[PDB]
Amino acid sequence: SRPASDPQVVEAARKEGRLIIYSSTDQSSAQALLDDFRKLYPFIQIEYNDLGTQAIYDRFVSETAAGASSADLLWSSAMELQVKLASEGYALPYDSPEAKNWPANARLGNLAYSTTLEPAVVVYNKRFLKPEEVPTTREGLARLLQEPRMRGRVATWDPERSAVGFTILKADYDRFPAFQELARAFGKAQAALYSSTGAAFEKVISGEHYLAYGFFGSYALLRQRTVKDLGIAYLTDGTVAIQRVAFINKRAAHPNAAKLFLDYLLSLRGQNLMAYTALIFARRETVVGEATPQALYKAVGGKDKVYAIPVSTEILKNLDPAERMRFLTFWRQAVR
Ligand SMILES: [Cl-]
Ligand SMILES: [Cl-]
Repeated sequence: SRPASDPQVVEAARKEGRLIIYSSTDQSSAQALLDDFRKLYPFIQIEYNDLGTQAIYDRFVSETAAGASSADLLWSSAMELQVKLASEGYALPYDSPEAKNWPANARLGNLAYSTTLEPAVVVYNKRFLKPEEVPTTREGLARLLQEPRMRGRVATWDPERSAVGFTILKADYDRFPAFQELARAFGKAQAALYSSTGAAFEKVISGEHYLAYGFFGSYALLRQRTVKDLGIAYLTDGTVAIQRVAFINKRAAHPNAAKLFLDYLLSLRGQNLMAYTALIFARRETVVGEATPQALYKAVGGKDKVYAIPVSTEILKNLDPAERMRFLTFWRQAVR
């Protein structure tokens, strides 16, 4: 199909000829979307900057303050940082014609948009834990992590080095009382903390760890295609879902190419390519593939077991110094 971008926006984007992206989306997961968008619009050269969530924020703020060349479009899983920027004058207002039935809590008016509904899952190495050994609750994982064999065998986020690690563990702490028991079991099991999914997965795949808690189901699905021993367990007591936020740089040199790429990401075409080929868990329900809301809800035991973090100015509460203090004081003491 063809994203419903205005023909004037397509022509203005052809005159630009170039799109600069700053994204936290691993290029391995983004590549089929970049390739399909280039098929749709062969007259746009894409520069894809695969970067950490905190680095995207710091670099965009710096380059903007210097009056320097920056990104046309920012795409990041660190929801609070994206909502902060889009609510402080960094976002180009644009009403996507592909976002007409987005819920109000999946967009910041016309400033920024949900592009995904991506669960925080458990991944494990089947050579070391069989599917039957891997509990699907915070209470059951706390019990497994009491076992001597699990000491040194757990990976999770470092929320002090990954801004999305903070997004995901902060939401878990806020919504699930059992997260506290689980965090103390991270301490008991001497959990190693990582600033990226890839660094935690590498250790699970080698067997250095048996289990990783809280990383993107999107990355796990795609890694499974080439790594037979990767298992995925979905939490049935409650699953945190992030929504990768996209917004256009207010000072983009190529605003129209950015509009085309945003509309593509939100379109049936982009969302189906996410669900079927990229194996990024799509935001849209009307999709076919393995990485769908329907597949997520079936695995966790209903939509009511998913807490989707909203794309809302309300989530900036998580950046309040007292709220960061409460979470990080509890966290640091539990996991050491
Ligand atoms: Cl790391
Ligand atoms: Cl939702």
